[PDB]
Amino acid sequence: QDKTVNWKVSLWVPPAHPLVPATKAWAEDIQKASGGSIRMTVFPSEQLGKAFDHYDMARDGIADVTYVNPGYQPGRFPIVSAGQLPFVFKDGKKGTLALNEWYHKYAPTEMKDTKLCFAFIHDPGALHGKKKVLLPSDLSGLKVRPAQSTIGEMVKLFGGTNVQASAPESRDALERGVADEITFPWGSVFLFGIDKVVKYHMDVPLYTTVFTYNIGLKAYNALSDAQKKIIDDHCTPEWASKVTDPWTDFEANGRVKMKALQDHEVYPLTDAQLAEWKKATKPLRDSWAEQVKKSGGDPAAVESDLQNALKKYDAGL
Ligand SMILES: O=C(O)Cc1ccc(O)cc1
Repeated sequence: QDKTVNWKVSLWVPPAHPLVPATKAWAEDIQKASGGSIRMTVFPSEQLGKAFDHYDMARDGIADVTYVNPGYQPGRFPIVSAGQLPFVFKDGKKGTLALNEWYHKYAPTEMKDTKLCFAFIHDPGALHGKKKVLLPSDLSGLKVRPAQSTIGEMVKLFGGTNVQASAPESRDALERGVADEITFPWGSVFLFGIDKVVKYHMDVPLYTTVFTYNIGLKAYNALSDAQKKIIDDHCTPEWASKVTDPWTDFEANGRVKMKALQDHEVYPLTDAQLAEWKKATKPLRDSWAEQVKKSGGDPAAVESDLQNALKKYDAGL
């Protein structure tokens, strides 16, 4: 038998979040593959550290595996931020596979101080809140809790202000009144109790959040070659889908559930209103491209690679 391995996996979502049982099942299959030599415990609810610090927790050995939202740290990961632009993805499952295939090309530039396991997205989210927002300018003067740095840029472009908060901190920000509006996926509105705090919901696949699962290099490099192979075999597109597809399904189910509640107003946009949003969100691409160039990348090449992946997987809106 190999030297026994005991890993800690850190998440910043609660136990009822679909990623938690799915990640336990991933760990269980690794234990089965390794004949017991690799064991893990999954720590939800920020027990091991705050949401925003999860990349550094993997980098620095606080946890062996972490769930990361790169977009909680503005400017840190300019390439992966291409997936954060409004109106990119139509579907969580195919979008996860497209993002993962594309980003594995660039993760060695941008995430070289961890091992990237896989990248993924959520089912496209929506704008939820206390006001019936139809056009970009309706965010002017509103306080918005953005999902990631690109949505934060969008809020400022439209004359709102941001409320920086992680998913588990968002209900409290809305309840205290410091946020009027939130970009969130639909099932998570229920999971975090936000359905009791906001009643308006714009029925548009506005954006998604990009995520990574990151493994510490010291943790990985302490494995035997047989153990490394088992981890690598659990970091493939197959496993990106197995871990994240239940989350996609949960979030899409949330939208259908919300649309049946008589105390909520889930409203469509007109073609004219949606075009103002598509047209109005376009400047975010130049901001993205400038950040990539400043960090030493070629945004035209990075963007064409992502567009090719979207087309391959039929993942693009
Ligand atoms: O909007 C975010 O903060 C990202 C996110 C939202 C809901 C969720 O369940 C997980 C992450």
